[PDB]
This record gives sequence, structure tokens and C-alpha cells, in this order.
Amino acid sequence: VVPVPREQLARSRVLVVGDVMLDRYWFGNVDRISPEAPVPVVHVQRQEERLGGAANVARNAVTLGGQAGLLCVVGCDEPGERIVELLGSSGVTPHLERDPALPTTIKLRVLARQQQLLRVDFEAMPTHEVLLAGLARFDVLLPQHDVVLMSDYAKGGLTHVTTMIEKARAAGKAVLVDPKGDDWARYRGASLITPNRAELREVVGQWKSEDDLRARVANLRAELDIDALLLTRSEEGMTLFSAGGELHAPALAREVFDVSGAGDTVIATVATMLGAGVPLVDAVVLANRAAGIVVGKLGTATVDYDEL
Amino acid sequence: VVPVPREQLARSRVLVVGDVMLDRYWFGNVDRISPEAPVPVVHVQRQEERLGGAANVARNAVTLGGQAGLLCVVGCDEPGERIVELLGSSGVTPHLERDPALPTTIKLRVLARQQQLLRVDFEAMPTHEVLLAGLARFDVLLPQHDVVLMSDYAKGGLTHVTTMIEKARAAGKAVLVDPKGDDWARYRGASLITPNRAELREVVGQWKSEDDLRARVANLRAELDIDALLLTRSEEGMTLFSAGGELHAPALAREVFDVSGAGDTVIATVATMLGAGVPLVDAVVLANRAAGIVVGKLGTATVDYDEL
Ligand SMILES: O=C(O)COc1ccc2sc(CNc3nncc(-c4c(Cl)cccc4Cl)n3)nc2c1
Ligand SMILES: O=C(O)COc1ccc2sc(CNc3nncc(-c4c(Cl)cccc4Cl)n3)nc2c1
Ligand SMILES: [K+]
Ligand SMILES: [K+]
Repeated sequence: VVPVPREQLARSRVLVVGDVMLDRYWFGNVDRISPEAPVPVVHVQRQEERLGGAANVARNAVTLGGQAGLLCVVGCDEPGERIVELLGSSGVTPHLERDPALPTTIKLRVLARQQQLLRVDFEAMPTHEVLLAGLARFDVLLPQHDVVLMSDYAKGGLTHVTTMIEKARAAGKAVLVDPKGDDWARYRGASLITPNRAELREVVGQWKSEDDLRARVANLRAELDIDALLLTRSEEGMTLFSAGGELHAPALAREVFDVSGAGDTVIATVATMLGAGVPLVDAVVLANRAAGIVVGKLGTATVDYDEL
Repeated sequence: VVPVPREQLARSRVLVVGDVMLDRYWFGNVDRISPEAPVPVVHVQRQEERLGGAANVARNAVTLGGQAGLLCVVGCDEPGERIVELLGSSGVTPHLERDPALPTTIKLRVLARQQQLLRVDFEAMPTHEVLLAGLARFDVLLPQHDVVLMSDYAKGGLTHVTTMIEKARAAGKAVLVDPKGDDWARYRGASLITPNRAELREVVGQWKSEDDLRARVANLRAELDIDALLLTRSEEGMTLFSAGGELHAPALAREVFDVSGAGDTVIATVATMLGAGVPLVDAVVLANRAAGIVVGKLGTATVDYDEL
């Protein structure tokens, strides 16, 4: 595949819609047991923070060169303000709906001796009032973007996916979906869906061989008005499923330092590439390289233009 | 003992010096295991908050009728602001030194199914610059109060106890000490110290009988220039140790709903009573009633005038 000009990518606008969350980590050391309970006492020494969820996908799109918008719901609190800060410095254009009764989604980790002890989640269901308000935003935001990326983490911000998809398709805009859950009936209409071997395992069912691979997946592309599926197989690489054939893209880089964030990087690349007017086949390759590279770096890591 | 007029108590000023901390609780429910670690996932549904440490002792003094000042160190953060809020609405006069490099002391509990899972502490050692600044405050605050209460929780805010005590004694002010630790050499000069049966057990050593009780404790009152010791024995009640005799004060109320906060209530009462010009023997009794009553209520609970 031929490289893509820096001016082309700079024109690429991606509308990322889904669930944003703040990844927070508490590194401390335990030396004693609580006087009131048979539980350890973590004396926190350090906190690390990073954008997670749909925010991470939008972050990857920017570094590659393209522009990125982020439609999502955030609470009226400190974590909400932190996401706003992190977004502004990451170059992502925020389009946030505020729900004071909603806690900003947080996945907090508590660690000691380089291992986890407990995970703490702050999250709730966004009100119908807020969901429709954001849907109104989507109508205004849709014509301003080249391609739409649905980032689902099942936190509630993607209740109206079916309608959002149908709108973007009606405008000739492609719809990409990073899924979550065993039920994908909500995702009908999508241009492309991007599951793992495991994400697809517990929905299409357990299977046999690579010829039977097409046998089930092509049926799934029929069950739901879904044009293509990109199956990320780690070791084996990944395979696109068009209606006019297939494509394989195995491993590329040679570092398995950290897997986290690889999936988010993949779908973010395809979106940004498509927005710049790049063929789907070529876009899949660029997502594979981006994937391969970020594995040689810690969690939320990003491939920029020069690395491609 | 004869009751004490509401006007008398209203005149009583108590200077509480020590470690303040925010007691925070996270009530949630766990339903799954973290995908990245063999640890539970707590989805928090509720947070409860209350003043802890020296702040709680100062809170008890106010409700009884007396005035209360609180000299302590607090960080420049959200928890710090919360303590300031809680203090203002609790009627306690704040005298706070701010250390931006110091986290406001927090003891966070994480609960599920009505039981603890983990305890999380945020705390650090106050700088020498901050400690001396607060000591300068103490010099200004000492002449404005009737009696001084040292509330130690070994968080660092009581590094200069020995000097503070010597100053208050030199002004004819009584010094009360709620201790913490096996080493009490810092507490020399004190008018009164208030340990548990357990708090004294691991410092005076294990012992035999009630006559041997005086044998060791009277030696301790000699080792350190300490006039009196108030030994809280729960079931057996409590016993004051003057140089001119002893006194016993057994159980009074008939509810053991919750023990937490009972000790803080005891020493806070003696201080406030002494400040109003009440004999030490009488002050000990009023602390026993206050103790007995608060046991019939949840943790940080307070006896006001009418209950005495
Ligand atoms: O399991 C998950 O939760 C995410 O699953 C993913 C995410 C991203 C990708 S990108 C991909 C194809 N490209 C590629 N290139 N170099 C290295 C790897 C790789 C990874 Cl990434 C993990 C383990 C082993 C390898 Cl060899 N993969 N497969 C996935 C699967
Ligand atoms: O163990 C601790 O950490 C604190 O230790 C304390 C704190 C406060 C007091 S006040 C006291 C004498 N008065 C009194 N009156 N009614 C009930 C009780 C009581 C308590 Cl409070 C707990 C358990 C059993 C009883 Cl019968 N006690 N002994 C202590 C000891
Ligand atoms: K990574
Ligand atoms: K209590």
C-alpha cells in the first residue's frame, strides 16, 4: 500500500460516539491489617491517570494526523473536569453532555507490590433526557464529519446506536462499531464491526475451521445489515470480511510488551484513514501496522504518522 | 455530682491540637471478577463522610456547650475543603496550616454486602516548615483557651508535643493527651493522659491485679512529669489516677450498639468540663456519662447538654 499525504490525513474528520471513562490507578504499599476488618491497608503513594473508553479511540485518531470529535456523556464532577483537561491537551474536540446525577465513569485500580488488590467502578445509567439531548447533538455533528465511529463499553451512552447508524448511513457516512456484549442486534446498519476472536466467540458460537469461519460470519453479515467485519486474531493477525472477498494481515512488529489499547488503536486508524479517502482494504493494513507498533509500548500508546 | 450551668459551659474554650483526618466510606456491590486480575470489582453506589481524628474530639466539645479550637495541618485539596466545610457546620473554630505537598489525611473504607474489602490511606509527613508554622500559631492560640487537648494519631502533626505541653503548663493551662503508640516519652509534662486497657497494655507491660495496677501506673506518672492517668476499661468502666487517691466509674448506660468514638467523647468532655471550671473528679464522671450515652449511637455520635 502507498503512503498517505500529511495534508490528506489532516482533512480527515472522525466522529467518535460512545462511552468515555477515566482510567485511574492507585499505587501504594501494604504493611498491616485493618484494625476493624481482616483486610489489608493500602497506603497510596502515587496516582496515575489516563483517558479510557471512547476517549482513547479519539486520541489515537488525532496523533495519526486526522481530526477527531467525541460525542459522549460526562458527569458534573472532578473526574469530568479531568477528562475535559486531558481531551484538550490531546487535541480531541469535545462534544459533551453533562448529567449531574451521573457519575463520570471511572475504573479505579488499587495496586501493591506490582499487583492488583481491588478494582473500583463509578458508573450509572444516563437519563433518557440526557440521551436524547446527545442524540440531537449527533444530528448537528454528523454532517460535520467524514466518518462515524461507535465505541461501545456498555455504560449506557450507546442506547440509541440503531438510530445513529441509520442516520449516518443515510448521509453516505461509514459507521464503525467497536462492540461490547453478547447481543449485537443494536448494531444493524453498520459499515464495519470490529470484534476479537473472543468477542465473536461468545456470540457466533464456537466453531471448527477457516472455511467455516466465513460460513458463520457471512450469515451474521446478513442477519444484521452489516457490510463488513474485521476479526482481530492477535497471533494470526486480522482478517477483513467484505462481500467481494477477504483479506489477511498477520503479525508485523516484534514486541509483545503490552497488549492494552491495541484494539482501540486498530479501529481508530481505519476510521481516520477512511475519512481521508482511503480504500477499505488499504485502511485495514494501516490499522494492522498501527496495532503492531503500539504493542511495543505501554497500554494507551499511539502511532503517529512518521511511525507508519 | 451537681449539674453545670449552660452559661458556664458556654465560656469553656478548648484548644484541640493534633491529627485531623477524613473518614470516608464506599458502599457498593460486587458481582464479577476483574478481567485483568483475580480481584473483585466494586461498583460503588454510595459514599458516606465524617470528621475523624482530632476533628471528632473538637466536635464533641462543641455540642456539650463549650467552645472548641482546632490546631492541625491540612493539605490543599478537595478532602481539605471538605474538612473545612464539616468544621464550619459543626461549630468548631478552625486553625489550619496548609501544606500543598501534604495529602489531607484520609482513611477510606470499601464495603460490599455489609463487610469491608480493603482500607485505603492517604497520608504523609508534614514538612518541618509547616510544623514550626503551626507551633507559632500555638503560641498565639494558647492564651486564648482555657485548656489544651492533645489528640495524637501518629500522622505527624504532634511532633512538637513536648514543647507545646511545656508551654501550656507554664501558663497554668491543663494539658490532656489522647495517646497513640508504644512510646510516650514525648508526652512528659501532661496534666492527664487517657489510654485504653490495650493502649496501656503494650507500654506498661502485662500485669496481675488491681493493687499492682497502681504499682506500675504510679511509676509511669513519675517517669514522665504526668499528674494523672485516666484508664478506660470498657466493661469495668474507667479509673482516674490522682496523686491524692483514685476513683472508679463503671458502666452507666445499657446499649452496646456501637463502640466507635467513645474514647474521643470521653477526653473531649473532661477538657470542656475543666475549661468551665469543674473539679477533675467531677469532670471524669461527666466523661463517663457521655461515654455511656454515645455507645447507644453510631460511631461519631455526640452527647449534648440535655442528655447529661
Ligand atoms: O484481546 C483483546 O482484548 C484485543 O485484541 C486484539 C487487539 C488488537 C489486535 S491487532 C491484531 C493483529 N495485529 C497484530 N500485530 N502485532 C501484534 C499483535 C498481537 C497482539 Cl495485539 C496481541 C497478542 C499477540 C499479537 Cl501477535 N497483533 N490482533 C489484535 C487483537
Ligand atoms: O477500645 C477502644 O478503642 C476505646 O476504649 C474505650 C473507649 C471509651 C470508654 S468509656 C469506658 C467507661 N464507660 C463506659 N460506659 N458505658 C459503656 C462502656 C463500654 C464501652 Cl465504651 C465499650 C465496651 C463495653 C462497655 Cl461497658 N464504657 N471505657 C471505655 C473504653
Ligand atoms: K499498547
Ligand atoms: K459511638
